[PDB]
Order: sequence, then C-alpha cells, then structure tokens
Amino acid sequence: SREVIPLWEDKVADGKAWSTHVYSALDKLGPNLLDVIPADRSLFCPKYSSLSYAQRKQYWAFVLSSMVRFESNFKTAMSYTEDFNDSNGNRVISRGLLQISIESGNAYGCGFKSTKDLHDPLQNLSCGIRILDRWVSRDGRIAGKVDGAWKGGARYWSVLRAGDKTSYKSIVSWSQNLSICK
Repeated sequence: SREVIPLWEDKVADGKAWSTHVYSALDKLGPNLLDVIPADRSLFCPKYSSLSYAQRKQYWAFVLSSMVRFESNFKTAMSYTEDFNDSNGNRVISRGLLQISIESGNAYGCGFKSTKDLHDPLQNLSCGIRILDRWVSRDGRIAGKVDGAWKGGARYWSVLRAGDKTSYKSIVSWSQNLSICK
C-alpha cells in the first residue's frame, strides 16, 4: 500500500488516474531520476537514500503534484504567455499542468504534435518526468543555485528556485515532512 499520496488526488476528479499514469511513466521515462541520490536530500528528503524504488516513485509523484499546485493550480487548460521568446522571436506560451512550452518540451523528446497535446495532463506530466530525468540525474540534485548555475528541476521551473516565496517554501516544507522522508 502507498505511504504517500499526491496532492492532485485531493483536488481533481481524475487525480487517481494521473497518479497511475505517473507511476507508469516514471518506470519508462524516469529511470535515471529514480537512480539519483540527490546532493540536496538533506533539504528535500533527509531519508531519501533509504527509500525503495516504489517509495521513490511515490516521492516523485508527490513532488510533481506540489509543482503542479503552484504552476497551474491543477488546471490542465492553463495557457500563459511569457515575457521571453522562442526561436522565432515569438512570445513563449506555457501550457498545462507543469507550464511546459512546445518548443522547449519537444527538445526533451516529449513529442508534442500539436499545442493541444500539452493540455493533455498525461502528456504534460510525462514531459515533466523527462525534464527531471535529464537535469536531476545530470546535476545530481533536485534544485538549488550552485556556483552561479541553477540545477536539477530549478533549471526549468521557477517554483523550484529558492526564494522567499510561497511556492518554493511550500514545496520544500511538504517534501521534507513526508513520513518516508522524515
């Protein structure tokens, strides 16, 4: 039985299916994510190195749900025009649960064929897993600005970037107080 349940099961009707999808997608798209022992575990999840494979999947589903909370408040339809440009000089449009954009997302191999695909919560969450799989495993840590460079998921998502703000503070607090982490 699960020890940790993601926050979207509290908020959205389809949240249990989102979890089912994320556990599957972590197996397939997050194998490197699930092998990292992150250097900032003392902040995010003090007992991380003791977690089983299944527990690490529960952990990452929960953290993803806390990112979704502050990126989109669980609104898969969300579409937000940013103040920075894509490769054509057009304003980037961030989409869906994790506020991913189509050009940047597809660079990770997410294979969005239409902008509408980013509003499919399952495709959106899969892409988030690909992004984490790349940076958390490359950088060996979940977040943080280290020696002048943002690391891990903080490379992509503002809510993972340390600052005196509700999103980051909540994500860290909720993570480190998970029973499996504490």
